[PDB]
Amino acid sequence: ATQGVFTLPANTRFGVTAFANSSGTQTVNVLVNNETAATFSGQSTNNAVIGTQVLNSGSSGKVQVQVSVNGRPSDLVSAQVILTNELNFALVGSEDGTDNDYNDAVVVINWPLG
Amino acid sequence: ATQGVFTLPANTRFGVTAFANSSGTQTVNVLVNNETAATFSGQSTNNAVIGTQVLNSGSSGKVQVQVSVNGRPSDLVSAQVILTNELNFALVGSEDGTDNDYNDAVVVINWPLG
Amino acid sequence: ATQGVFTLPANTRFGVTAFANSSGTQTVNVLVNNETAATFSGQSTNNAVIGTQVLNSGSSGKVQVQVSVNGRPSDLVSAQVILTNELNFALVGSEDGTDNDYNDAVVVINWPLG
Amino acid sequence: ATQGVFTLPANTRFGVTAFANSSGTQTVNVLVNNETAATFSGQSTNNAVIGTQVLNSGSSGKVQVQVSVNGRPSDLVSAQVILTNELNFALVGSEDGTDNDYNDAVVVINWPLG
Ligand SMILES: *C(=O)C[C@@H]1O[C@@H](C)[C@@H](O)[C@@H](O)[C@@H]1O
Ligand SMILES: [Ca+2]
Ligand SMILES: [Ca+2]
Ligand SMILES: [Ca+2]
Ligand SMILES: [Ca+2]
Ligand SMILES: [Ca+2]
Ligand SMILES: [Ca+2]
Ligand SMILES: [Ca+2]
Ligand SMILES: [Ca+2]
Repeated sequence: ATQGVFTLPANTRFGVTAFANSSGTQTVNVLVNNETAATFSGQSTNNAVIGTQVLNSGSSGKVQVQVSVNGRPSDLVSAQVILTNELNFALVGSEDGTDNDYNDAVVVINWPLG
Repeated sequence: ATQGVFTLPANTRFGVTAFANSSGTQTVNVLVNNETAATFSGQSTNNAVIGTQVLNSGSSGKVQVQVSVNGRPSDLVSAQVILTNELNFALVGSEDGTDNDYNDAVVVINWPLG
Repeated sequence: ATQGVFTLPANTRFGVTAFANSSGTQTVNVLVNNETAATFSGQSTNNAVIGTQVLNSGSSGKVQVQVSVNGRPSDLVSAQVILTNELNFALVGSEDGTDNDYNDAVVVINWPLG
Repeated sequence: ATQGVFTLPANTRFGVTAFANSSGTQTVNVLVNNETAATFSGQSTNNAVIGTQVLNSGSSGKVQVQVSVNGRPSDLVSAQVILTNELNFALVGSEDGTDNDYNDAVVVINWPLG
């Protein structure tokens, strides 16, 4: 199944943060309405924040996270969870190798902000 | 119900990161097996990272997040989500006022690391 | 009588540790030379350590502990005890309510260290 | 004279917390009714908390603290202090070598909890 795609409310600001747990350098692309809005690169085996920014969901509200390492797409896992019917997390894990810890790049989207 | 308390696998490194979205200065305390292990503080109304750090879950794996603003505890919502039986997120939202957006301090715990 | 004030030997490392046994969120201020040197906050009814720190007694050796819950100073009990003319504990109890168990925040200062 | 043994009220929750101040790894065993109830181990020269736990008095209320380093028992000092006839500290210092600072393992027992 498709992973890493989330439909946010239209024209809503959200935060996106990325963490790295791999010897390989993680590049994370966040696409808004099928166009790229932010790009994080970094290497870390200790969960360092390689990127975090605020973006707007736009007309569409379509948000997609992709994870490449050295030009190889990583296998993604994802889900959205909503607490008290109002606080939202869109969650992405990814695997770049064979150990299946799916933490090599971890991406957290949260809204609303402010 | 108790919120913000999570049982992790024993002696496991985990990441904890807090973002803020409130006029009020947020204070996040992270206790591991009933000893405070990390303390974040900051103020932001557009999701700034006010703290991030790697901790070990220790013998019993008990992690608790608490959020206060000027000595008053905020009301917490929480849940844990597990993807592909391997990647864990423990999620905390908090409300320090009356608007109930529960994003005033947002805390994300993730594991495994490395 | 004043409680929670102790005169340490000047320029001496000491440990300070706070426990909580209250439904109320405890805020422990530790002042050295009448300036706040450390602040702990936390909530527990099972004696969690809500803060621990190593500090220096400074020029004056004067250390003071203050406890409030939601801005209300608690009533303090204190004493100092010295074992084999060497081992020092400065002890603080505090009550934030009416049951007078004086365990709501418990603060223990010990020296020498090392 | 015997040190590190205290008669608590029967069937009473109490906290026990240990600090290390030595190059040697300290092992702290807490016996309730002559039976091992908790074991802490660790090494620090900066008063790090090597263990905290809540235990029960039991029928006897007999609590005893023992400290060993590399197998060899440390010499203990102890006293109990009661403030406002209600808040109890049972206090232990230990010496594992020659300098007689008696802080090599420091254990604080306090009650009541809650
Ligand atoms: C409640 O506000 C008062 C408070 O919490 C109780 C659980 C108990 O610990 C009591 O001693 C404390 O004052
Ligand atoms: Ca991997
Ligand atoms: Ca990894
Ligand atoms: Ca709010
Ligand atoms: Ca808010
Ligand atoms: Ca009380
Ligand atoms: Ca109490
Ligand atoms: Ca010694
Ligand atoms: Ca020592």
